[PDB]
Amino acid sequence: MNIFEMLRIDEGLRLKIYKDTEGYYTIGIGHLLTKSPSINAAKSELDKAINAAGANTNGVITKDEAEKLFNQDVDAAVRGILRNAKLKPVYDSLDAVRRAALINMVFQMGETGVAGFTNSLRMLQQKRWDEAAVNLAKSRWYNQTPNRAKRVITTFRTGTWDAYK
Repeated sequence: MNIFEMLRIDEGLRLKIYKDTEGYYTIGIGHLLTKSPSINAAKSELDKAINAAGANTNGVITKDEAEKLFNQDVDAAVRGILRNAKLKPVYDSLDAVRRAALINMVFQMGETGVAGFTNSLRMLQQKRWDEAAVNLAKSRWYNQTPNRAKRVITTFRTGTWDAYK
């Protein structure tokens, strides 16, 4: 398995605009378009990214057009991670599988969002899986999206893809 499939599952692939876990106008594979409650707004940032990467876009989108955005979003993640000091070191000390569990997190709540987990990051640098996997268990992250949190924690705690079999 790999980070792309991991998120594909954890995000799903919807070609028409949908609402985030928080109800933000998102599309494709977890690609947020706008936090604004405006429907036309989404389609604006949408059409923006689509006929860019004389047609339009009314909620709908085409696969691989969604995978183009997904591919960047993910890279932009690894970029966010390396540009942040709290995250670059952790990310660098982790194995193939665990690097993906962090990429996932930054993907879901952004660079600085996953940079806030200061303690769980320490535990992770010291390769204290179980201890770090229990620490992450306490946070709005886990509280708000436990199913997602359970899979990523598991991945951190075991270093395997068991939660995604």
